[PDB]
Amino acid sequence: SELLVNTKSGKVMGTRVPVLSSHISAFLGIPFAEPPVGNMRFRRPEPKKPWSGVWNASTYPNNCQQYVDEQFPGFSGSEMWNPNREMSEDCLYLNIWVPSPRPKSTTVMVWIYGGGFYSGSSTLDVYNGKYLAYTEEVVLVSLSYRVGAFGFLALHGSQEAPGNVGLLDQRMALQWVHDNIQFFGGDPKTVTIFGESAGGASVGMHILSPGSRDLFRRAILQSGSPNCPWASVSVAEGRRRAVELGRNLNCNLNSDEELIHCLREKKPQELIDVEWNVLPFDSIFRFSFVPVIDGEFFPTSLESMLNSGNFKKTQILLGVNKDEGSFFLLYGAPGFSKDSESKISREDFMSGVKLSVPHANDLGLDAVTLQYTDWMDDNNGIKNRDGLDDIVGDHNVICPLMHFVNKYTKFGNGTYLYFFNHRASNLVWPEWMGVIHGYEIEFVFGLPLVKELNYTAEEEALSRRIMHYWATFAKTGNPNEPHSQESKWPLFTTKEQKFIDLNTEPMKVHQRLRVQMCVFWNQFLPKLLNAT
Amino acid sequence: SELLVNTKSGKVMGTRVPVLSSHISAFLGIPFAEPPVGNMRFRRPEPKKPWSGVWNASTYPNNCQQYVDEQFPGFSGSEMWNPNREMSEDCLYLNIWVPSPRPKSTTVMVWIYGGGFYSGSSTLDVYNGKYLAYTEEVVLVSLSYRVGAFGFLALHGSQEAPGNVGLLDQRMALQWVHDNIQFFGGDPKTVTIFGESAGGASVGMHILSPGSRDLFRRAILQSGSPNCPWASVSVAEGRRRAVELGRNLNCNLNSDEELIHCLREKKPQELIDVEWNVLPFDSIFRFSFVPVIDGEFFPTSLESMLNSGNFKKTQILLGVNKDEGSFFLLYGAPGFSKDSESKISREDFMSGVKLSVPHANDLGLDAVTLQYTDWMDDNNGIKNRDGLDDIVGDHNVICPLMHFVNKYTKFGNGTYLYFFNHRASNLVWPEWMGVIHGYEIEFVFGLPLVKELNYTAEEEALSRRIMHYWATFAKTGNPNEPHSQESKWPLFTTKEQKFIDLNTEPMKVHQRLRVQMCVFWNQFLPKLLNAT
Repeated sequence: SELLVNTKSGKVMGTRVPVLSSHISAFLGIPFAEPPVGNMRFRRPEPKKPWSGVWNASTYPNNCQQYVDEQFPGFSGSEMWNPNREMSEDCLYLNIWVPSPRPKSTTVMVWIYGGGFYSGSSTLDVYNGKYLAYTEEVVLVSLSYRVGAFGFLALHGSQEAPGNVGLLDQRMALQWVHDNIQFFGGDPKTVTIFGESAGGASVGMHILSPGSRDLFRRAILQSGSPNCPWASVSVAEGRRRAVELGRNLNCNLNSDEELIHCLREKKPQELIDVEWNVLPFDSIFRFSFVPVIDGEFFPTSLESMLNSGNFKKTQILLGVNKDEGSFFLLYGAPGFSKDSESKISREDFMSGVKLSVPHANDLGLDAVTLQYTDWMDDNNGIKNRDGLDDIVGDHNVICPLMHFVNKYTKFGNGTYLYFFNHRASNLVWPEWMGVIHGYEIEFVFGLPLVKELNYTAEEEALSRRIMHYWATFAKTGNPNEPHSQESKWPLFTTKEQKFIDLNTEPMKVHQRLRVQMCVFWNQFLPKLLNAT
Repeated sequence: SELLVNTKSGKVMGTRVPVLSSHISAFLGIPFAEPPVGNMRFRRPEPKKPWSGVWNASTYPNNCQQYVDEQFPGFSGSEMWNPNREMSEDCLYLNIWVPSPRPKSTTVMVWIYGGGFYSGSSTLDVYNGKYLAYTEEVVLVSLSYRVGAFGFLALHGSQEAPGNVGLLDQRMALQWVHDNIQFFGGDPKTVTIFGESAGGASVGMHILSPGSRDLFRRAILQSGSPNCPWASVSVAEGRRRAVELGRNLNCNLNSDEELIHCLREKKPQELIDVEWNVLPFDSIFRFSFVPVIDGEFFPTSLESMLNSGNFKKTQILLGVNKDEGSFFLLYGAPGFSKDSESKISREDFMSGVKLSVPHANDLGLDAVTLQYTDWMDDNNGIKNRDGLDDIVGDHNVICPLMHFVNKYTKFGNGTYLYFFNHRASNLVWPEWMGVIHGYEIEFVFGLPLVKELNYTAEEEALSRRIMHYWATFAKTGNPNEPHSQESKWPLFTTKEQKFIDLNTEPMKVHQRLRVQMCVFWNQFLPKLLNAT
């Protein structure tokens, strides 16, 4: 039977699903690790024990325990990102969409969801792999991993909460794909991992971490890189936040054992209710429990790894969205509102700058303000709004990714860069937010191909192009069709630094994506803060 | 006799001179102080002793002892600024151009020449007051003052070389105009002092210094202000340079008396030959002996005087030239040449930046470089050239003058600002130099009205407009004709900050003259250098 598969962990029973008036197979909720509950909380994941009988993989699994956004009850715009299944600590499962008839040895794509390392689910509607698996004929896999304190509590030096266990979760899911995808028709020597936001940062971390390098062939990073100021902390800051977490729940703090044990007796929602109280500064775009430079998963500091070429050399395709920051300003900066043009005063502008660059002294805050202010029109509400929007995106997503791509390209075997600047016609968020963080995802998964979702004809065409780029790159290491007649996505080189825009207009090639600012955020400011 | 005048110092005999096919009276070389020679060198000036008989004032006086530019032998471009008379320490004289028939009580204009406080003469062809006195019917006076070590050697604490004696020279010339101009037809209660470069800086210093405030009514400042980074030094740096001067001439350095005496036995050219060896840094646009904040001429620091409103309140008219820096780059920065387009490499660019901001640490040099570089075209030879040109002008002339005008306007009784951006059609300097430092002078003195000099018709028209503005402002405190139909030069206010361009095109009003950079040079950089 096409829906029955015999893996090294036991038999699995999938289900048939309709897609664009056709059908493909889907194996939902396959376990890849033992449930990380009770004594296992905060602990490294263990391989799932083989099982007899047939595993029913016809329905989505639960979502990991996480913080749930309630800033806009009912609003589809924000609820489409919330967990759509019962949350549970028993969350380590993966999903597979296989073409029909079943392939013999085709290209594999493993998706890693984003969510600031504090949220995310593989089961969201925007992550339905059926459209992509169907249209491009690839085996699509979406894994899951623990988030928040459950996957990133770090008390370096102990084995009960070593840290980075959330990344080990992803690595284990990849280990399973490596050992079993052949039974689903996938080629294990041709797996491409791709993700967005924290997922894009995760993908870059597997490229850097020695223990993950051999588990995949290529990588796609969307709006996120391993060296983002929010994606990781020192073992010291990790320890500091873990303890403060314990202090908010009145736990015995005399020893790691004392603290960990107390945290293991707590109900999931009890740790989530106080999770945001441990941040060191009043800030925007910063999260409590994230990966930590421990000397294990990451041998040394990330910057020295990037300079010494200490990372997997292969091809990578990555890019960013035009307005990466508007989302975090809406939820956390004074002056912004979902229902207004949000014109910002000088007052709120400088107030927002303090929230965006939390680790900066006054001299630094002044440097940023000078770099993003037009003194010929300093009280222009729309210029201060977009200025604040650029700052948040540049510092948190764009400038950090450009530093990675430039460091990587010096040792890699091929880089392809894009700038996504098309605002979907059906977006429910206000206009001032522009091309929002995470909204290029829907084009990657092909949602525009389904009429009932209401996209335009040009938006459907754009989705097929992107899907064909991502898929063609996954298979060959180049997003372009060998002998095509279409426009060529030029390769990004240390010298030219070419990149393309991704929208519904005739492709255009550009150079040096936001260099002026990237030099400010990657060369000048760091130096300023270190001297002063 | 129209050419005979009886002043409080004695009788004076002038000469008749032709101008634009007419005639006016000229009294050249009238003494206003005793010759500052021998024991008087470096000493404060003394009033000239009255004389019997008639003083022959029909020929120009000598020029003060000074450094002479020989970088381009024969080249009119640079020699038109060199002394055109025998140099001598006996140099304190003034020149007066009086309309014919002699006025009864008309507006007076006293010109103070520029030259970095190390050069200058009242007798240059470009400073011939006859055209202006004739065309606008005003009494025109040009004074002289000691420059270089002769007028600025400063050994605070002693009375033999107190410092600022060069400024006291100007003040004395003004004292004479105040006590005697009435006998030449001038109104002593309506004297306007105006100058360019160091002369513009001098004018601003008389506005600040308590002892000079009552000697004039209004002031015009061209391309120079009292707070320019090159116009003054601390008593300590003054003392340091005076001593180093003595060390270059092998003088006994055990005491001020020892040093001063040794410097007084030296021939003029001996001090001039080593004058440039005392600068503290390898630099561009910096001079050895300049005014010093001594607590006498200047009560306190200049910045505190400007903030407390401690200065003469009146009307002022001032502005700058488009390309104030090209002249100092030509003579002192690697890469620039009089006979080439001078395209600058990245190498020379950063090299020039080090020479332009001599007192800056590496962090500061990097701030400037980032502020003036276009990272999308960083190896563009023409962009690095103009970038270096803007830096020198902004830091040395434009940003400092904007700080003054903004501080002054808060307490003054009327400010008028201009931006001169017309390059004369007969300039002998290369094109890359643009609207050069000091070339607005020729329009102020009316040289374009004389056919044989070869200006265009629009350039002659521009000269009459400027002459009428300067003269109409000198008489009324407003450059505009009461009920004219022409375009109005709007008043500069703290709020709007309006200013006009000065060229051969239909007047246009603008706002916030180079604010972006002025905020960098007046607010950010100072702060950066002080924190680091």
